Amino acid sequence: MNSYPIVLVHGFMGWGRNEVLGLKYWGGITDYEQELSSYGYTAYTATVGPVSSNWDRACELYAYIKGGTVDYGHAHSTQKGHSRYGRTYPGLYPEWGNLTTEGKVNKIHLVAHSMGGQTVRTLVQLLKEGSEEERNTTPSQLSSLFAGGKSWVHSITTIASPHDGTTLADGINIFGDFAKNLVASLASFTGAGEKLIYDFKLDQWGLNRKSGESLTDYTNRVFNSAIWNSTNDLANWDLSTDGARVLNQWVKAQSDIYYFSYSTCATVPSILTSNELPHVIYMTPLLYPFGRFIGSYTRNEQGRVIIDNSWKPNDGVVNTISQNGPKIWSSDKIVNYNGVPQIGKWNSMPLLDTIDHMDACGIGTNALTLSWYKGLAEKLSQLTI
Ligand SMILES: [Zn+2]
Repeated sequence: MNSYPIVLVHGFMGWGRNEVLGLKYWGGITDYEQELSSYGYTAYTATVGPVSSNWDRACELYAYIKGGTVDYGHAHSTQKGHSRYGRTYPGLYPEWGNLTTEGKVNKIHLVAHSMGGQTVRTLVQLLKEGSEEERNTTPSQLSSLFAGGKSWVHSITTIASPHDGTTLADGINIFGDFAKNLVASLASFTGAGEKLIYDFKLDQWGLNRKSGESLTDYTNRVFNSAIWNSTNDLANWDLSTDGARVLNQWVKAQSDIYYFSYSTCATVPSILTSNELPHVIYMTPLLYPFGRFIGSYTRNEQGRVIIDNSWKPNDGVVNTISQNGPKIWSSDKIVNYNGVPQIGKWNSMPLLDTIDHMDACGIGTNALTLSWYKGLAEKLSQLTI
């Protein structure tokens, strides 16, 4: 069968287990990761920059899993204006990619939500073929990620992911409004207020919280920065229809990886339940204005992705049409899941209807259950070598 562990990868504005006390990104007030492990399905939780680029998140992901210090790359860092080196991690799974005594390879299943879907596609692209750019120009001490030849991932499951981007990020200004409100929403919903533990992890830009700085001031200083308009190396570019398109050109479906994609769609009500993330201004559900914005945004400009009525359905954060797999500037094959997993292609699962964006990772009035994720892990462990 299969005994590869599961590594969970949060999306846009996602947070790690040591942050936002009282609310797990994966499961809300249930710890899905630990429950899955208690059922015998080993699961780990990776943490990456809630608003960094996919390239940056992919590098953080490699280090977070394998172990070591984050290397954004010699070439990439310089071209974008980074710190080349990031944080250092013990590693969730140090033996990742090794061989057993019997010479089998230690692979993992990547399960990703939202932007994480893009991130892990990027990770496997770097695993398999590294970066020719980095291998050429690097003095010494190059990051192992960029070598290539590493087949360490067995499957990729993406949930509510913007494989063709989101019109939420095309609106530019509403991207920052969404970010600010999500933090504000978390602080209210947990009761943490200004003492909420949340970090944007932008130290490679020098944008780390100062001492004695309030969460609110820290948040505003981050998204009022000039960086957002000057670089194309942040989430706001990669989440757009324009940037995702670009990513799609060079991040391709690998041959030896099973791909599963789940799609979400919802109309968010205006009435607020105590069971969901609130909008701190409107006293509606958090996703209410964003769902309406996306559902009414169209665009017919030359040179950009044409955005028509088929783009209006969404889950409050991501257009539904964008989630079955990368289509735009992509050659990835997308297939309807028949019951037999087809390797090398995207197995597009039946639509998760009336599931909004936060529902999908376990938070909300229609949250995917612990039992649902148990079902997913079972499926992933039934995949043959
Ligand atoms: Zn970068």
